[PDB]
Amino acid sequence: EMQLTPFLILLRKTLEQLQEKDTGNIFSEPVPLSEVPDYLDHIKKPMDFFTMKQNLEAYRYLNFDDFEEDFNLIVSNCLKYNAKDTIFYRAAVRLREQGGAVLRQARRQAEKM
Ligand SMILES: c1ccc(-c2ccncc2)cc1
Repeated sequence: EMQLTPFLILLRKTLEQLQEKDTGNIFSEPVPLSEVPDYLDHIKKPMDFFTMKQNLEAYRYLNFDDFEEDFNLIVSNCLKYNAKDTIFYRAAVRLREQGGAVLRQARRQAEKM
């Protein structure tokens, strides 16, 4: 129960803050199946920040949970596909940690709306 426009502005800013935590930009775009042809064998719903931006603008995020669910998919897909001893797996752990703080603050701002 709030205005749509300020909420989407908040999600756009939050998405930007999450992208800033991904300093290697390993989650900015979909995982390239050209270089990872087996990626879809067990990853049933790939996700990335560019796709999240498309979903945001397509009005697919009308509450904080749905936005946060796709961010969590970025993290969980990466933990699932990659071995624990890789840079990619550790990057997903770090994103989960740093992104979670971004999300908790942004959700507190949405709840004031
Ligand atoms: C090249 C680029 C990205 C990746 C990748 C990134 C994150 N999760 C799985 C694969 C692998 C090879």
